[PDB]
Amino acid sequence: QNPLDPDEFRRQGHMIIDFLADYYKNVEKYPVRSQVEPGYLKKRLPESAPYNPESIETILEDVTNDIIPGLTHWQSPNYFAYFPSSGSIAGFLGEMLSTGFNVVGFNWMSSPAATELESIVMNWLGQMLTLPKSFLFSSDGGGGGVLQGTTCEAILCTLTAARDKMLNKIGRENINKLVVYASDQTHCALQKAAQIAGINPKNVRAIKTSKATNFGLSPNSLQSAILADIESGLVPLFLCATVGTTSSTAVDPIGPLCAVAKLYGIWVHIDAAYAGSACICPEFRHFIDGVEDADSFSLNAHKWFFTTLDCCCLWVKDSDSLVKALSTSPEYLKNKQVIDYKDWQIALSRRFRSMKLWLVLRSYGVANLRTFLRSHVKMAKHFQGLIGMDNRFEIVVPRTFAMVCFRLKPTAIFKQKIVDNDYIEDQTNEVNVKLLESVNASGKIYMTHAVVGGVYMIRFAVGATLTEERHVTGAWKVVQEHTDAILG
Amino acid sequence: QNPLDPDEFRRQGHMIIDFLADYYKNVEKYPVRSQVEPGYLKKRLPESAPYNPESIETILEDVTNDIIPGLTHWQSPNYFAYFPSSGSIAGFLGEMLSTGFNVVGFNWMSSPAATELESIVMNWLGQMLTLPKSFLFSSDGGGGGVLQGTTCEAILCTLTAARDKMLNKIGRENINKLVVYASDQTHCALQKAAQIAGINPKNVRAIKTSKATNFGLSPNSLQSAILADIESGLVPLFLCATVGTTSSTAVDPIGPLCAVAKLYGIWVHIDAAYAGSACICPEFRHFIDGVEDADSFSLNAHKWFFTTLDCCCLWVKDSDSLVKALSTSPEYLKNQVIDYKDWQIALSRRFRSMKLWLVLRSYGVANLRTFLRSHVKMAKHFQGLIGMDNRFEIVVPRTFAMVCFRLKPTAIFKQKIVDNDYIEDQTNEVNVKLLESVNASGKIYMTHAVVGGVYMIRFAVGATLTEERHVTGAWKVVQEHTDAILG
Ligand SMILES: Cc1ncc(COP(=O)(O)O)c(CN[C@@H](Cc2ccc(O)cc2)C(=O)O)c1O
Ligand SMILES: N[C@@H](Cc1ccc(O)cc1)C(=O)O
Repeated sequence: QNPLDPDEFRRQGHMIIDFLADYYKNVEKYPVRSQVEPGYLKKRLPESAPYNPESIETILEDVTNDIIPGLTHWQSPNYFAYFPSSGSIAGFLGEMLSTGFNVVGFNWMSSPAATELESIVMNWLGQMLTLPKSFLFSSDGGGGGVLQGTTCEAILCTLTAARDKMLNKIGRENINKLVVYASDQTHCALQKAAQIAGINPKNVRAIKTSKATNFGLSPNSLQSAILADIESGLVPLFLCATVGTTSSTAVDPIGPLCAVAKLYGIWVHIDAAYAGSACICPEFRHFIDGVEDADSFSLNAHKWFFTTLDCCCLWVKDSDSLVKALSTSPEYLKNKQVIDYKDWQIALSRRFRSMKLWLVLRSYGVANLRTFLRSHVKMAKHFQGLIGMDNRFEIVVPRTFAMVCFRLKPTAIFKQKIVDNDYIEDQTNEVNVKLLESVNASGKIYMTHAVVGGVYMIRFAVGATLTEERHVTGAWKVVQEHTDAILG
Repeated sequence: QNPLDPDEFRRQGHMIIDFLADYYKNVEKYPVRSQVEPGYLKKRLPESAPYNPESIETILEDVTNDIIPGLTHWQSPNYFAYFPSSGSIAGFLGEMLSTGFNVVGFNWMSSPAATELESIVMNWLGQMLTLPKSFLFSSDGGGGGVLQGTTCEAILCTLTAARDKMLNKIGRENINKLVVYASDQTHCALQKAAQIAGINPKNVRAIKTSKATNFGLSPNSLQSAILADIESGLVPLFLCATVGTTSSTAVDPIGPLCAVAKLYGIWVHIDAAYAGSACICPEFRHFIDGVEDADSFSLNAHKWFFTTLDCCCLWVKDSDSLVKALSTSPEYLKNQVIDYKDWQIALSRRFRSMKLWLVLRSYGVANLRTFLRSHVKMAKHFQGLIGMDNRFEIVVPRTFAMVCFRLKPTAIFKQKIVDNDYIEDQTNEVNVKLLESVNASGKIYMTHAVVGGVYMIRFAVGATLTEERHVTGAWKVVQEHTDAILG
């Protein structure tokens, strides 16, 4: 009858829960990387909507037969690609409570709980991160934090804030002279955000890094680029320093970076999308030292903090700049020192995201969360040791968190006393391409690659919530079998 | 043990299904608009995270005692504020499946099903809307559609596409001469997009509208604006025409607006966030006549299409512009298909096509039409109830399922004098009092609008749980509070 019948809700919801419990019980059974051909689904499904209803049972049969073959199982214990899609029972339950309530929190009045819980919970997490008080919500009133969907949106919001702060002082006609700084390892979330914000594409500086800094941004290189831009009559605006780059999880030195930036009034945003969460543990916190000298800081709680997709956390030292850049107060939504979160982000409508984070924190506790992260790190260390037992491979850059970067060495295919050169390195790159593709095609595990300084290398990024030690051991076994077979 | 243990997952998920089923069974009892004081919740929760774990039973108890009181119940059958937060069992189940797979679909490779099902379902819905083929996916590989979070994101995307397509021709130094046209009813989501995209604030025209066109944008006003801007040496760029404005669900006339725009190469985006869904019914398709002469089209399926929050559908005639303005080619995501990362803002995508797929499959075209028609019918009934009471008037015509009404000036002025500014101000104050009294009762919730100076009350009916009796009881509450204010 009604699409929100409570009893039908109970029934079908129980059905879907059983379905997902089965899926988690069975996921290790599928090939990690989808093995379908492009366009398979367009062929297997109808071309128009149904006129009459269809049973939920039918739709679930179709989910099993048609959808799942087309999934890359990010939550498989044998998923090691990109960065983890960190999920959890608590995260799922928080998402489902938010979707059940289905409220729209664009201002305080549309649901006081959404806004106030988000404030409380961001303070919680930021305190766990031991962020400086200048970034948290002061009860005596400055700083503050907000939940957004993605890192790209957080960078876009802080970039727009910086842009408007500067152009209000010097005049919009300088918009095409504004310069954004990052490293050549910096995630594309930055150049996309710069494009959308109207920064001229000639003024996004991907500063060159090298093995001498383990591909972190050199402060001397940043200062040279800044001085060149000043000499050309341009306007330095924004630096995006990164903790845990996508390629090799390199780590930028935030302290000296901000020290250079303050010399020129540059806004500094800290992209710690993946690695940020590890900083709740005392032994990892040093990676974000100097954050106190930066202007904004973000992490992706869905990459390594079990929330489920999606939940990016953005803390700012000067929330008024966010608000001023993004604010619009029409009359339909005006109908007191409250927070209107629509003025902190892109979207007007907002999802009750604080629920996921709240439920994760409460269900597991700081101790168990730290244990989870340390489990991932210990598994990565174990993988690196296994590699250390095979002189055919090397570690290309130091393991900073739970990602290991490795490759077959040149001496694994060139049995000669010849000095390295470009051709030898290219052929080594080729055999590593071949090895990774063979492994992925097996379907037993899934890893992605990255090129740093011309060296092509394989990333083992362990963090899937279901992963256990045996999956690490088995993954190494698979790499070794495919190595043996490729090298005869 | 494991934070994703399947047994514990099954147990706590069943518990949560039951908790939410009880919520829907009992939601009618809470005051619709939240009644808590600002700062209420901080007082009740700890100021730091817990070091030890906490039972899900305890968390659920805290949700009942601490969270729900701070909710404004968008899904109460007596909620008629803003526009509906339209949901359904099917949408909830689609979101469940999405979150349970928890896959990121920035690549096709990162989960072909996400990408392909999104394309298929956008075709389905565009076909139900009778969108021109120029807006849908060619089976042979022209146009196409993408799911997103909000209408603001859709407008930001199309505006970025138009901006970059223009500046690629004339040079980025002209960014400060690009003009964006809208009506003075146009949702602020457009002004925000213009600010973000670098459009100069002096160059967003909020063209004035009057009761003469029921506050729809007039082609002659738009053309005067565009000509004046051309005379100033500015560069007209982008028009946002709205079908179903927030304030009074006015309807800009897409046809002649596009005819004016095409004379100047202006990109036309059709914002149909709320009313767009209604066009899956034949009798409503006329509201988007001339969409074929436009450049992009969007609606919010979470407003009037039962998907759950959130889902905004955006179609375009030229996806190449979208991709060329939003494209990035990075080395970390490679080793002919759609890569939707180049169609929207973020790299990460939610498996959003599952919500829409489940809604369409679970209900059907016929039943969805009947749902929307029921909302429209309840709105007609509320309008007739108003008609039975000569203290009230209908300020503008009902286009969809929202009725805009007010206490007439003759309800508070016995005098037989010609209307003037003071009388209208006092009538506004009376209607303010009426709306705030109604809303503070907690029994129902409506929001206000101001069109051409006149302050009026919106009855926007479309919550999934609303029945005829809720409409009737809403009118009873309005009349009781009116008598209490007058006699
Ligand atoms: C014409 C138009 N465009 C856009 C929007 C909203 O754009 P976003 O996707 O960025 O949110 C609205 C509704 N605006 C109201 C009403 C509303 C009602 C229900 C919802 O689920 C969402 C919004 C509001 O957001 O305040 C609108 O009427
Ligand atoms: N953004 C990540 C992919 C990713 C996103 C979200 C996740 O939860 C996990 C991984 C990348 O570029 O590699």
